[PDB]
Amino acid sequence: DPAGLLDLRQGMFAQLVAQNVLLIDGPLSWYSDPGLAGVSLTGGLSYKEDTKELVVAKAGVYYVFFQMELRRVVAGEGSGSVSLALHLMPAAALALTVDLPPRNSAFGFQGRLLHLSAGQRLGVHLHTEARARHAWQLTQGATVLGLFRVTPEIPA
Amino acid sequence: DPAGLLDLRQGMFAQLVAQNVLLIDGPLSWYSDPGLAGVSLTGGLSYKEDTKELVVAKAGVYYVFFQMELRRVVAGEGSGSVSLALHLMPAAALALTVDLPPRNSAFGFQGRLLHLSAGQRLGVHLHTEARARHAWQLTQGATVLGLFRVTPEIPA
Amino acid sequence: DPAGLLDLRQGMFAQLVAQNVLLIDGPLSWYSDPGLAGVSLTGGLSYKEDTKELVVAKAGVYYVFFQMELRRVVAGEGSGSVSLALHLMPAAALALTVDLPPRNSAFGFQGRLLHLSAGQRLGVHLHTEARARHAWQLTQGATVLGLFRVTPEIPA
Repeated sequence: DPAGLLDLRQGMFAQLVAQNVLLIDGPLSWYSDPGLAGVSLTGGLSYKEDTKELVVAKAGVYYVFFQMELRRVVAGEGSGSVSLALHLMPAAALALTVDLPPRNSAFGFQGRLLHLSAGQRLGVHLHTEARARHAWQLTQGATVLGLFRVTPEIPA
Repeated sequence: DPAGLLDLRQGMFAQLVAQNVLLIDGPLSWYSDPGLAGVSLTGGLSYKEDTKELVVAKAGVYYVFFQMELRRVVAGEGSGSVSLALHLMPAAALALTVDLPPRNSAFGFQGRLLHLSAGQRLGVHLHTEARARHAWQLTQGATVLGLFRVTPEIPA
Repeated sequence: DPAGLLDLRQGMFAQLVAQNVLLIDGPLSWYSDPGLAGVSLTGGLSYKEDTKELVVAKAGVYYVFFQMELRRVVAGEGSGSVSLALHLMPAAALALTVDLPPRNSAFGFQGRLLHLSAGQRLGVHLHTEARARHAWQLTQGATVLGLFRVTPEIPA
């Protein structure tokens, strides 16, 4: 199973940083950075090993957010939009679109409450087009997926 | 006074579990489970003693949520909706409705910020109809009322 | 630099209490009260020294809220609305309006997620009109500006 495991108790928080910098269509690759607050990814992944798939171990409602920072690396060029979408695997649960000015930075954040069943597999896909992809990149280390568990277990 | 007391400091959290399993119209009965995170109910109630009335001791804004899980216990039967509504005692402050498929589970969550005055009495009423009530039940221990205090006292 | 400094780590919280009681148009004056939860204002301000300007040291998304409590001090008089608006210095990021009955109390709360860049200067302006200003006041110590940092730094 290539996925990392997120096992959160109520009131506990985890965040994942995207390895990607190029705006390439498809699943982002995530890792846990122990220098950041929160619980680490589990299920057999090594220290800072990145994965495109995540499994949420506990059923619950989670506040889930995306943050994305972009920057224009090719002077005088690029425009369009860049989107992220969280997909339940195997419509988007949570989506974030950020517009790029033809300022040389762009930023977006979006979160929401999501119900996630035990064992729920998750992926995040990025989409943009050629004009943006050829001139802009993700700022390194600033694309983050956050999860906060709101709800409890059933009493023993 | 039959009510349990919720005395929360800023930044502190309490949750109550519903004793009910039958979908009967009227006030739900709540207790604090010490095996769950958060502050316990106070004001003279015994260990896991349930109550239909709650009094919030401190004036403030609280994030308040309901969670409800239901399950079809009579094979091949039941449909409709089930509602919860928080009432200020003695319009609903917070309401949650969940639709039941004619899957054998249903789930809902709703929260919101509420201003609650010192001493504010609270009850939660459940409503549904015969068809749902005769075939579905609350999953045991998964109906929860959560309160999180956002705001502070006046400085001394 | 007359501003107080807010230097918050991820997951950390700070709140400021307004010194003002009169409903006078213009910037409110804020101080940190160590008797309240959260991180203190920094940047050279003394113990409970109040300031009209705040600088947020770390770039991030913050949940920011205003709370305001008002009370009718002149019996049988006053009506209108009172507004607060957070301004990025040097449209309003966050705004709260509270209506005053011609009950002798009024209350409002509003919060929202805001993206704040490193070094972002902030002020809060109050507005009302003569009729309200001549009969109502801010309850002392109950006007609060809260900030909670949601997002992380870039990994080292």
